Amino acid sequence: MITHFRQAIEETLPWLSSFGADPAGGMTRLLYSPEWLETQQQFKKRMAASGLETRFDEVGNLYGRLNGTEYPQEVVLSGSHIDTVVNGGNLDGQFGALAAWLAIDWLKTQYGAPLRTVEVVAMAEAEGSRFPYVFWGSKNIFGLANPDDVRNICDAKGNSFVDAMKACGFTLPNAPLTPRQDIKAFVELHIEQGCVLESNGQSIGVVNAIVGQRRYTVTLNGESNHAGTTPMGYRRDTVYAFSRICHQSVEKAKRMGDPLVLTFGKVEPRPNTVNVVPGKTTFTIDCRHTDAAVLRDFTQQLENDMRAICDEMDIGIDIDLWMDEEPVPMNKELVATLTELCEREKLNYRVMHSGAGHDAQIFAPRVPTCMIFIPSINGISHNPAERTNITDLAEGVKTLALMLYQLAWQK
Amino acid sequence: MITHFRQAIEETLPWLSSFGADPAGGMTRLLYSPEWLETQQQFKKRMAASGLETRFDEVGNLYGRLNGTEYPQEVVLSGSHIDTVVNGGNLDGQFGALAAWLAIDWLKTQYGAPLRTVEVVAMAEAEGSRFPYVFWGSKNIFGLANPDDVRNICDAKGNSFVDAMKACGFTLPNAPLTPRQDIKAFVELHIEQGCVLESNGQSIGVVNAIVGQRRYTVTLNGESNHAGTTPMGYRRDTVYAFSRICHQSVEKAKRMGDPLVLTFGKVEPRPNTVNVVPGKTTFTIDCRHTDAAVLRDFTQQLENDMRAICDEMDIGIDIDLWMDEEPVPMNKELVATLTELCEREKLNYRVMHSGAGHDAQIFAPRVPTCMIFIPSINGISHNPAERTNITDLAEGVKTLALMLYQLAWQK
Ligand SMILES: NC(=O)NC(NC(N)=O)C(=O)[O-]
Ligand SMILES: NC(=O)NC(NC(N)=O)C(=O)[O-]
Ligand SMILES: [Mn+2]
Ligand SMILES: [Mn+2]
Repeated sequence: MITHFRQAIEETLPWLSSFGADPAGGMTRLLYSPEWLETQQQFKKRMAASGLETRFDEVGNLYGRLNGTEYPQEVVLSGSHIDTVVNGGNLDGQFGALAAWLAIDWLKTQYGAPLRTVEVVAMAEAEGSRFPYVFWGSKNIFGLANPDDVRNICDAKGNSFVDAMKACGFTLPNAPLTPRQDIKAFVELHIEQGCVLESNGQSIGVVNAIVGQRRYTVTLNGESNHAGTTPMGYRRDTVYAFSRICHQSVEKAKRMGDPLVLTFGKVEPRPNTVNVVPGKTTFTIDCRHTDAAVLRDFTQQLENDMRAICDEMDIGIDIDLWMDEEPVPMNKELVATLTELCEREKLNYRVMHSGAGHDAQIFAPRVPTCMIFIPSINGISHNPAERTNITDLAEGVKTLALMLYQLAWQK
Repeated sequence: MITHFRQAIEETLPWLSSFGADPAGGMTRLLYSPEWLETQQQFKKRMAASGLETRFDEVGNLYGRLNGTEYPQEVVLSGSHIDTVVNGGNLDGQFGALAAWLAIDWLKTQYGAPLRTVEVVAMAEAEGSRFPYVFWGSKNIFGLANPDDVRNICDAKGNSFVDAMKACGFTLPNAPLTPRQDIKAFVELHIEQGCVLESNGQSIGVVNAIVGQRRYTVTLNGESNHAGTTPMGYRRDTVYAFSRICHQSVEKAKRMGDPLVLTFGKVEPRPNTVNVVPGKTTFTIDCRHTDAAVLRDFTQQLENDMRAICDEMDIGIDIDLWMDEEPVPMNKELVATLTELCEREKLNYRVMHSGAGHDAQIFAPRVPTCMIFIPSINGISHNPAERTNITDLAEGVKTLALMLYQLAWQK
């Protein structure tokens, strides 16, 4: 069975990874890009060929469905996001969608139709890496996505959300969607992304909680001027202002210690020229913690700090909080069932939280959910070198299969 | 004379400014761009039509020639650069080329052919705004440019110098050019760019020196990784490193005080995504001073500081000094002539240095050269709001005309 999944992964992973392969390294498959569309089209086609009933929903989440014999109205769901960051790896997101499909297909062949319906899902986006919105895919599954929040947003190159979506053959809905009521449980297999499993020698992570997370886009407005003729004390330099903000804030975060993390990942000065004092800089903030209050208090302090610096420098600031998620626990009963499985199968597991966000955190408050981690070598992710031992991946798909067996082929 | 020049400027300025007009603001006419080409062609056309014999040299420097009746082998040269920064104003560079033409045209119709030959020049580039090379135009006039230095460089978008240059109709020389020997004097009219003239209430700047200037491209290499799962202590974050460098260095520059200027105008993190610790940042440094030793000492200290910071952070650093120009004085005899001219005309002038770089600084060590400044309102330059009162502009052209009258219509 490990042998089967190994083979299946070796067969399909390289194939799936070709759609959105970036010449500059790794994967770049952003929400509603042509690469995004082609991935979902091809993936759909392969699931169909395997005998699954396939569909898009109104926003382009992809489903492969195998109907239940005794409770067709109850759905056990598994999968993950297909989107990536820029120059990402080929496991983050897509592996969990691929795995759910491989698990289901194998269960189908070994044990025939399930008692209750099982679905593979490949969700539209969870990376929040193209537009200033996150979890467009999963939020729509539960009608949590307000179309007003994306009707007026663009990517870095000025393409509107609405246009890109339409280019992929989807129409922005007029109002939030009807939330699904038929889901009994959701199970997301995913690479750990950090090195907790690898450094402690363990093979499977049983996730019991996911971190809280804020993302900001901040815009500094100063004055563009000549690099040579503008005396230093007359300047309104947005890159200098940005640097004080970044330097001071990272310093503060380092004093708070783990698990506070703080990242200034994207910086865009304008006009971005060697001999021009930059009169505008737009940058992002990503900040996370296991505790909601710590995350709130720390980030609010950061907002005050930024306003203080800017005010002192006579520079305009616009602070745009576009992701604000509470930490969420996984379902206790499902976490026990998973732990019990690991004990029974004699798996070398650990119980741990996720430092990454996942569609699972959107699911959790609405339907019973849990996550299975497998290791990430060197704790490298969002980097083309992201990789995992093939037997570890297979062990993950096996563990996923057994969980889905319990949940859908048993009453 | 003033009214003629006011009208001449009001006619030709919006015309010349239409080539390279950037919809997003101001002017964007970079070396060897389509806008660059059109500008040079259109200017060449109008000059020829006004009765000047025009040529391009091997690199796209544009000349408008009026031959001299008694010493045709002696050339009095005037003009400036036609390129711009990104979203620049419409006076920097082009106004002095425009003025030279307007002045020679007017002198020609009032006093006929000059004794010596006079030429307008519109030089290819002095902004160093597109490729990592500066003064490609004026350096080639004197055979100072090594073709090897540009053969393998590219713009930010990956366009090679050689391809851009070929696309414009010019062939990269196999070796350094033969310097012109026939130039007797160079006069460059130009806006001040700073606010010295405006704030002291004067109308004409008699430039006696130009600053030294260094430009670096610095490349930091760390490791891209996941914003959430990578603990702070395990990071090699290049934006954080950059920000430490920029913050500290600007602080030191302020401690040195005027005339030291230091600018970090361009920053390019990779992959530049909100939830990715950026594993690479490329940024520029622009640093200038009136004194060669101060500039050298400060920037070398900056080089040590950056190395120290990066060694401490385990981040690789590459430092590429691509412009290293000494400060240079204008010709004593010409400055005196220009000063004496201002005295006789009772122009409210002052003697000052230029904090900006100019083709005149490349000319100076080879031919007698001087510059004339006119005010810049609010000391705004390298910014679409770059403006100078029309009478000041007229007054500068007038001054240039008189200066050229003495140099060329007199023995
Ligand atoms: N599994 C992920 O990489 N998720 C990413 N996306 C969200 N929404 O968290 C991230 O940055 O952690
Ligand atoms: N007149 C200019 O703006 N020149 C520019 N160009 C050079 N080479 O200095 C600059 O940055 O100052
Ligand atoms: Mn990710
Ligand atoms: Mn300039």
